[PDB]
Amino acid sequence: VPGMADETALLDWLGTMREKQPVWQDRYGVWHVFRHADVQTVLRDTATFSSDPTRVIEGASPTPGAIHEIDPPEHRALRKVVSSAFTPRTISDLEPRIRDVTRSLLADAGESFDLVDVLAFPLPVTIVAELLGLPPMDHEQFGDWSGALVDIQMDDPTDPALAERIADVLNPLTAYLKARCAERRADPGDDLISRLVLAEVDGRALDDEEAANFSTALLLAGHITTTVLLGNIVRTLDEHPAHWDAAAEDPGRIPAIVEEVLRYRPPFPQMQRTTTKATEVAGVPIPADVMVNTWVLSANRDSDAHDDPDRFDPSRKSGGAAQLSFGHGVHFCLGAPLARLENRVALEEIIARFGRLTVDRDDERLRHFEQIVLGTRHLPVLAGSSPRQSA
Ligand SMILES: CC[C@H]1OC(=O)[C@H](C)[C@@H](O[C@H]2C[C@@](C)(OC)[C@@H](O)[C@H](C)O2)[C@H](C)[C@@H](O[C@@H]2O[C@H](C)C[C@H](N(C)C)[C@H]2O)[C@](C)(O)C[C@@H](C)C(=O)[C@H](C)[C@@H](O)[C@H]1C
Ligand code: HEM
Repeated sequence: VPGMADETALLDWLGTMREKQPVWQDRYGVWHVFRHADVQTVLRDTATFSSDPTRVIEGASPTPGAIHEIDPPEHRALRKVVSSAFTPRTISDLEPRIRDVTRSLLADAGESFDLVDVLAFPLPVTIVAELLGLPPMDHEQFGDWSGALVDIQMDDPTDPALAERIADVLNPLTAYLKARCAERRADPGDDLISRLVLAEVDGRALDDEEAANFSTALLLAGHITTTVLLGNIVRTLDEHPAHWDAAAEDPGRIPAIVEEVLRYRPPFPQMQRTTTKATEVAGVPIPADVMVNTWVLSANRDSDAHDDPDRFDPSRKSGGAAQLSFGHGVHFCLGAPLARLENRVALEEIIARFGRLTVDRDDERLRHFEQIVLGTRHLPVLAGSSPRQSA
């Protein structure tokens, strides 16, 4: 399998798999699914395709409060704890603050800067920290913890030792959040941690383990992908720069750009399930108790789903609930309205200040993530025209 960092090679490979081997078993006994229709089938059928990886990891037991790894009927009660925090009306109230953070961060940039260090990292981490009621002094901790997680040594995703390694890398974060949970129990505010520690799920409060693990999932979910998307947006516009001008003339076009970048370059290009029973996808027999890898990236480029799938085209009618890059079915991204707002406001503010940004391809800081996510660790950019220029 080509690594994430060589996008062209990876896309080439996925394309031949869609044609020649749409359901593929790898050397670890992991089963890969490449076509859009088949990815939807898998994601919709939660009884057959569990979100709990521990089923196939010997020695590992389910992680209490890990919403992303919990199946119906328990899933719905846990999601109901936080879903009201994430409604479009409630999220829309965050626009002024998102814009204030973005504008201030960009105002001090200069005309040559790393988009990630300046804005794509600090914006989403501030917004999710503020959602969870955590302090600014803790942002650097979160970036260190997400970075280590993203670069964890990893090959066979069913290895018991990988599960232990993840646990160890996230131990400091979960411990920190456990302390913050105990703190909010005593002195609640109206942040997300307060809501989760005071909630009653199926007749009782979440225990300390559950609440910390749920907090951990919310924190990680809330920044890594948003950071990656913003980078992917600027990098994709740089490859199709006629769109900078069009968005400057009509900023109403920015949400369509955001949707099309999501399709074209999903931050999270693959997700795993486990089979609860013997099943078949596209007539290919898959046994019980194995791990399944759904390639969102391959689904998004499938010509049966999207005409001329390798063309970047904001005029595509796709988006909303049909945005596969936010998942599909019961686990569909709780943060979607928020991700969409942060990225809309970021691009508006970039265009307002600079008109356009050019990616500096000769700057050595430009490096792709090698695994797990689809994007760049840093994106050195050059300003088109900035308020700093003078006679
Ligand atoms: C809450 C929803 C979000 O969920 C999370 O953020 C979870 C808390 C992470 O779970 C962690 C921690 C733990 C203890 O869970 C209880 C563990 O049992 C699982 C397996 O790993 C998440 C799944 C991570 O992904 C996984 O990493 C692993 C290191 C490798 C996995 N694969 C490639 C094999 C990969 O699939 C990661 C990095 O955070 C993905 C991020 C960046 C992402 O793009 C998606 C969109 C993410 O935001 C949502 C999915
Ligand atoms: C552009 C950025 C984002 C992308 C691409 C993205 C993507 C995804 C995807 C693909 C899933 C489903 C994973 C699966 O089915 O296993 C998911 C779930 C989730 N996301 Fe997002 N996300 C983004 C931003 C956010 C933000 C800002 C938040 C706010 C905290 C958030 C919170 C969550 C939560 C809590 C879940 C779990 C939902 C559940 O399991 O019921 N995400 N996300």
